Amino acid sequence: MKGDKKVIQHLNKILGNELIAINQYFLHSRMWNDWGLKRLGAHEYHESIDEMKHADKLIERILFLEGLPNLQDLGKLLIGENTQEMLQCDLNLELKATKDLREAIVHCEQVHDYVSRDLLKDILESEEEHIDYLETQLGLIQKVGLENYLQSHMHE
Amino acid sequence: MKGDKKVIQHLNKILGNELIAINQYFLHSRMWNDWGLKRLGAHEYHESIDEMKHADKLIERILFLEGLPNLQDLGKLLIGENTQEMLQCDLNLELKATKDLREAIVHCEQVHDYVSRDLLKDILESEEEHIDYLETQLGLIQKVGLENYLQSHMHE
Amino acid sequence: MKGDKKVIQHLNKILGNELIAINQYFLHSRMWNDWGLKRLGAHEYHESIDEMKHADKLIERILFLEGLPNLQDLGKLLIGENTQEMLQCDLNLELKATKDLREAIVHCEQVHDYVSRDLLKDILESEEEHIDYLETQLGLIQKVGLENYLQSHMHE
Amino acid sequence: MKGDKKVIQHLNKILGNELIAINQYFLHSRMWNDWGLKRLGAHEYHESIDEMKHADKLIERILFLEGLPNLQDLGKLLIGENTQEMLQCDLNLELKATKDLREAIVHCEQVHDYVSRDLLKDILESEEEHIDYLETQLGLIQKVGLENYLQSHMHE
Amino acid sequence: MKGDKKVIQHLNKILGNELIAINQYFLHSRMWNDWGLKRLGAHEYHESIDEMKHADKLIERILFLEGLPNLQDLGKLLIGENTQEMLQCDLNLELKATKDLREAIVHCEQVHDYVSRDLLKDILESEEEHIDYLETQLGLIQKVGLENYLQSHMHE
Amino acid sequence: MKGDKKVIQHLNKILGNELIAINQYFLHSRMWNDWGLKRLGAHEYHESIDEMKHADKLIERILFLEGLPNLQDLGKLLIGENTQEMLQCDLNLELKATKDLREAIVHCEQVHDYVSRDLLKDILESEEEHIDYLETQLGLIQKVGLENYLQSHMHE
Amino acid sequence: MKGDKKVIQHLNKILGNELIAINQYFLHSRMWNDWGLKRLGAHEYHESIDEMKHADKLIERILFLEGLPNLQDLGKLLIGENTQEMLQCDLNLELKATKDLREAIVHCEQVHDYVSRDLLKDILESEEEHIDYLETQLGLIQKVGLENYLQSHMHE
Ligand code: HEM
Ligand code: HEM
Ligand code: HEM
Ligand code: HEM
Ligand SMILES: [Fe+2]
Ligand SMILES: [Fe+2]
Ligand SMILES: [Fe+2]
Ligand SMILES: [Fe+2]
Ligand SMILES: [Fe+2]
Ligand SMILES: [Fe+2]
Ligand SMILES: [Fe+2]
Ligand SMILES: [Fe+2]
Ligand SMILES: [Fe+2]
Ligand SMILES: [Fe+2]
Ligand SMILES: [Fe+2]
Ligand SMILES: [Fe+2]
Ligand SMILES: [Fe+2]
Ligand SMILES: [Fe+2]
Ligand SMILES: [Fe+2]
Ligand SMILES: [Fe+2]
Ligand SMILES: [Fe+2]
Ligand SMILES: [Fe+2]
Ligand SMILES: [Fe+2]
Ligand SMILES: [Fe+2]
Ligand SMILES: [Fe+2]
Ligand SMILES: [Fe+2]
Ligand SMILES: [Fe+2]
Ligand SMILES: [Fe+2]
Ligand SMILES: [Fe+2]
Ligand SMILES: [Fe+2]
Ligand SMILES: [Fe+2]
Ligand SMILES: [Fe+2]
Ligand SMILES: [Fe+2]
Ligand SMILES: [Fe+2]
Ligand SMILES: [Fe+2]
Ligand SMILES: [Fe+2]
Ligand SMILES: [Fe+2]
Ligand SMILES: [Fe+2]
Ligand SMILES: [Fe+2]
Ligand SMILES: [Fe+2]
Ligand SMILES: [Fe+2]
Ligand SMILES: [Fe+2]
Ligand SMILES: [Fe+2]
Ligand SMILES: [Fe+2]
Ligand SMILES: [Fe+2]
Ligand SMILES: [Fe+2]
Ligand SMILES: [Fe+2]
Ligand SMILES: [K+]
Ligand SMILES: [K+]
Repeated sequence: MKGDKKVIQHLNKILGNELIAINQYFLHSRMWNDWGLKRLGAHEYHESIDEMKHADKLIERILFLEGLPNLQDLGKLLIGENTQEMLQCDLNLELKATKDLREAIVHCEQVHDYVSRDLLKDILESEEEHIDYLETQLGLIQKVGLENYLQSHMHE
Repeated sequence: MKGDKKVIQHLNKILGNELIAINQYFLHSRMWNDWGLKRLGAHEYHESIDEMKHADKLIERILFLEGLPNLQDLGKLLIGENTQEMLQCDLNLELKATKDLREAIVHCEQVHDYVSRDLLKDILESEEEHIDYLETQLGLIQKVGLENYLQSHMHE
Repeated sequence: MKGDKKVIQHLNKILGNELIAINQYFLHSRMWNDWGLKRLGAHEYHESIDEMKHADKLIERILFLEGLPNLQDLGKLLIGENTQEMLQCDLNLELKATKDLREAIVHCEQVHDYVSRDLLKDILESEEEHIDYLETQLGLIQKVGLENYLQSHMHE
Repeated sequence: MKGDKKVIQHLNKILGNELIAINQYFLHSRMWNDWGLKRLGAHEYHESIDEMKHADKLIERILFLEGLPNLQDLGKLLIGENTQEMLQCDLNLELKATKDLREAIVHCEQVHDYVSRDLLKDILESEEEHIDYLETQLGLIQKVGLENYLQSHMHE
Repeated sequence: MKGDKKVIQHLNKILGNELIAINQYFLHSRMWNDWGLKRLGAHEYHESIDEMKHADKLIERILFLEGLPNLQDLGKLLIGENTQEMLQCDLNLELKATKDLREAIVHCEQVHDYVSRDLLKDILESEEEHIDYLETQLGLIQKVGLENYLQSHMHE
Repeated sequence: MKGDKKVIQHLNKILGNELIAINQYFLHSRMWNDWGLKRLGAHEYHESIDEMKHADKLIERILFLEGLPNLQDLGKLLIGENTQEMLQCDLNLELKATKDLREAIVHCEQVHDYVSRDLLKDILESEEEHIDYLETQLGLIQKVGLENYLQSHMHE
Repeated sequence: MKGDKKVIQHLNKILGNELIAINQYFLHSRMWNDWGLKRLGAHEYHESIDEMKHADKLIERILFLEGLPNLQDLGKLLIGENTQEMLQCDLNLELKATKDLREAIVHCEQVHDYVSRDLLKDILESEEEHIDYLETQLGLIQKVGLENYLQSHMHE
């Protein structure tokens, strides 16, 4: 199905954010595992899988709209150096990514690509779940203190 | 365990090839799916999961040796335009990556990092399977013809 | 609950498209079964059932909005004479019908009938799947050849 | 049980044919597997196992009849270089070998070794099955064409 | 994948040892069974099957490296006349064969064929287990006496 | 099978390290259980069992190679008097042991005792997992504090 | 609970005997397995595990009584070089150990450490079962002869 060319540019920009998240979150997962924080590591692993599934859906939509998925260009990864930096780096990636999802949805609606909009709203639903998780961990660290927070995420 | 710095560079070089292969085979898988060659698509999908698992093991080894895994740098993806070309792009990438594996196994052996050698050998075993899959598909295309070959890979 | 008269006219227009498709896909399904192309016949039968379910949901929404569903006017059936034409005829109806879905969705949004919009988007999601199935078969005919394509769809 | 010295010699001649077939069919099996014709490789593998069981039964009868099984002397393996040649090589081996089985059955009759006759009759029953399979494949290559024939034996 | 010609010769040389061992051990096994030493016969059958599996893996690897497997040239079978002689002949063969396995491993390492080296290492692990079994039987014959040793292996 | 005399001396040296580890870790497990740190006690008991399995495999190998396992000469146990030091005592033992594993792997490689190298490489694989566990616990003590770390390991 | 200093010294003396027994019996079990006397090997492995359980219970008791388990000072292992002598080596070790158990039971009784007496009496119960097993095997060697006795313990 010939799809709108700016829609496809948008889809490819969102795809570009997923591929950053995939790699960013996977490395965070394995850093946590390596430091003995296996509960943070497991959860972060599943975040990474969600982003992999976002990427898949975008790639499949782009191809169906007869565009060319771009897996070549990869933005800056925000790799933190400690647990609090790492959650904040994820948050900042998410908030940026939702900005771009909103503008892409706006464009889909102008052009009447309601299916692409439905796809992008479903991803948006999921990134707002991620943001809620990230904000809440940053909040808990304040409430229970960093030492207690890490202790509670040592063991699954 | 403080690892040998050049061993870690080598591991990061291998990882860089895994990252190329992940994206390349994942896109090839989805192209085949989008064209209705679902059986090619499923097989290429599992090859990408395999490279995801290679990348995972490399990342965990680098962190154990106290290096920094590099997911930022992504080499060139060779995306073909038809089935013979996609298989040959995968083959070229695999053959190039076994060269890097062999040079890195040599160096692990020189510095007595036998466990890293074991991981690289197991990865190498899996890449020689991939090479065998790809060379065999290219051969079957010559023997049965491209149209029959694709016919046999439409339905899963 | 009293609906916007123009939303109801749109809904009746979409219904008119569904009723064409129902009869066209069902007749195509049975032509393919009669020619011994049973795997095409089975899939076309299921597409026909999908259109019946679209029609059903539209009829129910129209009665809820206190309009009169129009099952009396039946537009033009596009019956093909061979596999390639039948696929193309269906694809032509689907693209015609998706244009009417997008204009009816615009109107639903202008008058704030968001439940009718939800329904029409769900139907549109499924037509874009139908279009993908149909584009893809026509692409497979090109790639594997017509005789092979038909061979692969003789048997369930 | 002291067995007839020439019966024992006939049993070692059949044994020698079996040992040729074991190696010949097992190499053909693995060549077909290595080319991606797994349905031909698997069938040929089962033929090789049949030949192993023949050999086993002959070895056991020879030793019962107080002879010395000869596993030392190996005739010429006929190794084709493509599917048609491989099949014909196997058919040639089966035909030469039935001739030798008939001669041993004749001699077993004349000296009243009816139990060795029964064993050889059973092996011959199996060689005629192998012959029927080989001739039928070579005939199918004619009837459906070689590309199709190989297409139909890529997959299990 | 085109492999080192001299590695392939080494594999073919290991393969030639396997083919000796297969025949030598199958015959010894059937000899013990005919003499009513069924437990010796059963164990020796399983060693012969091991050698078959070794030969299989070597054939498949030669063919992937694009060499030609040599199943034609069968070396000297060393066949005993009594239990003590037969065990000692197997042992002589295993020790010769592991000398060739070590020389072939050395060569794989020199040319970086690490996967062939893993295969050979796995075969050698199994040959050392065979040597252990054989030296230990010859040991037990000395400790329990020949008649007791044979008595203990009449029944399975 | 007569083994190389220096290989056996090396295997006895590795074995002396295992015997130190068994005792040190077993006592450490029972100190922690006695202090009510059952989660540390239990994991340390399993570390001790791993060393018992290493000792076992080395003894079996030495005997196969016709050497004498030396279980008589017990090196210095490092028993701390508090949790952090006991973790550090175990880490220094592991780091000295791997020194000796690598030296011994190098000698097996020179004299072509590849099966012994395999066994030693597997043990090494397992000592690096031990080193990783120990390094990480000392790391968590800093990240979460000594009292939380102990708290987290009171209860199974 | 502060324990009596001589009781703890006695428990450490018993413990030193257990540690000798663990090693002597474990090596004996692995010599017999290596000679193909698996029924002796296996039973001796379980004797060794019994001593490991005795060592365990004594360590736990010493720690409860706030002493230091001495696992460092390993007495003389009696390793024979043949089956009869190994049985006799184990019997002399057991007979010397019970000497020390009785002396220690007497001291627990004088200082009213009744729970320690219980533990020591249970171990004693178990050493007399060991003495009974060992005495009986040396008796059967005379009654049935060395070669039959060994024959009977080749196979599980
Ligand atoms: C373009 C990038 C990627 C895409 C589109 C992608 C896609 C996927 C998908 C769809 C799955 C299966 C999810 C499921 O059904 O639960 C998966 C699994 C997985 N991926 Fe990725 N992935 C990508 C990159 C990566 C990277 C960079 C890594 C590691 C650094 C990775 C590691 C994994 C792992 C470990 C699994 C689990 C495999 C299993 O289930 O056994 N992936 N990926
Ligand atoms: C106003 C037009 C139609 C409507 C609204 C309609 C609706 C439906 C619905 C809702 C179903 C149930 C589907 C399921 O969930 O399994 C159904 C089944 C079916 N329809 Fe239709 N239909 C229409 C016209 C037709 C026509 C014209 C044909 C064939 C000439 C047809 C043939 C069938 C068949 C064979 C089934 C399956 C029967 C079964 O369930 O055993 N329908 N229809
Ligand atoms: C004297 C020559 C041989 C004899 C008498 C022989 C005999 C046998 C027998 C009796 C079996 C068990 C059949 C069954 O009941 O399933 C067997 C299995 C097998 N043989 Fe042979 N064989 C011979 C040569 C070979 C050779 C030369 C190869 C390979 C190059 C080979 C490969 C195999 C394999 C792979 C199996 C299957 C083993 C398994 O169960 O995984 N054999 N053989
Ligand atoms: C030469 C030294 C030793 C060797 C080779 C050895 C070997 C073994 C082996 C192979 C096992 C069973 C492993 C399994 O399959 O689960 C075992 C079990 C055990 N060992 Fe040792 N061991 C040694 C010394 C010790 C010592 C010194 C102690 C205590 C102070 C000890 C305490 C235990 C315990 C409690 C078990 C658990 C028994 C079971 O449930 O199977 N061991 N040993
Ligand atoms: Fe996402
Ligand atoms: Fe498409
Ligand atoms: Fe835009
Ligand atoms: Fe949706
Ligand atoms: Fe996200
Ligand atoms: Fe890889
Ligand atoms: Fe670490
Ligand atoms: Fe290097
Ligand atoms: Fe490994
Ligand atoms: Fe690969
Ligand atoms: Fe295939
Ligand atoms: Fe008809
Ligand atoms: Fe529809
Ligand atoms: Fe109503
Ligand atoms: Fe309108
Ligand atoms: Fe809805
Ligand atoms: Fe439709
Ligand atoms: Fe289809
Ligand atoms: Fe046969
Ligand atoms: Fe007989
Ligand atoms: Fe019969
Ligand atoms: Fe045959
Ligand atoms: Fe067939
Ligand atoms: Fe072998
Ligand atoms: Fe090949
Ligand atoms: Fe060489
Ligand atoms: Fe291997
Ligand atoms: Fe062997
Ligand atoms: Fe019997
Ligand atoms: Fe160890
Ligand atoms: Fe031995
Ligand atoms: Fe050395
Ligand atoms: Fe191993
Ligand atoms: Fe360790
Ligand atoms: Fe823990
Ligand atoms: Fe508690
Ligand atoms: Fe004891
Ligand atoms: Fe206490
Ligand atoms: Fe006393
Ligand atoms: Fe008691
Ligand atoms: Fe005892
Ligand atoms: Fe017994
Ligand atoms: Fe036995
Ligand atoms: K706390
Ligand atoms: K065809």
